[PDB]
Amino acid sequence: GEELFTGVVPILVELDGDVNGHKFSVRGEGEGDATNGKLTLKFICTTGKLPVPWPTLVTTLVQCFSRYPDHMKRHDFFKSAMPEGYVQERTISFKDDGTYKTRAEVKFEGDTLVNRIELKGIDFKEFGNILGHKLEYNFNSHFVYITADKQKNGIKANFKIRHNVEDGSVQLADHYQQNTPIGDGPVLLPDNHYLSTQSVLSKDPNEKRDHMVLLEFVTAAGITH
Repeated sequence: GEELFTGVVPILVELDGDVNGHKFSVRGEGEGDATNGKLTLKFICTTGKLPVPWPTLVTTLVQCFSRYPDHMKRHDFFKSAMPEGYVQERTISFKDDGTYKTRAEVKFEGDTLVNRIELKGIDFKEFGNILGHKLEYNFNSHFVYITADKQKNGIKANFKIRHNVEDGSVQLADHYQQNTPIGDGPVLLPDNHYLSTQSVLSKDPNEKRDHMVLLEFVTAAGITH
């Protein structure tokens, strides 16, 4: 299960979204390096301009690439559900604004880890921070708290994402998350821990499509050796 992740692994991310009727698609490729907890990905909006700001899609656009330290390896649900993978479901509530609901299947197809997502955003204020494009092009650092969901043979997670707003203020996105194994084989259910996540966003200066270049670093912690 973890063996699938010892080297560099090609990644494919595919998102279809509908926000307040804006229909759009994102495709991203790149590679993950679970050993160092590192992703590098380029994302393209294939339907034209992205109708929401890129930072809001970041948590939706593969936590199996988290680097778990040796002494925590028994708490890695993500890798253990591999290669048949897992389903990852989120409700994301933007403070004083709309909601994303997301459903993704994360699994291997051949040598490639694939994150396939449908996204539905409703109730967004036009001229709010999201449909208004008022979020800075960057991303902050967070703790993702994970807990075992024994009855669904999976895990749950809560966290608040803080999005920098161009006027200096911060927009909250309350994330609720459930992951559930695809396939009836055995998986690892973790003691309570967290993932520490850090992300850098940039642009390709030769890319003319609307896009995001993403670097991510994640390590699991919160369980004392």
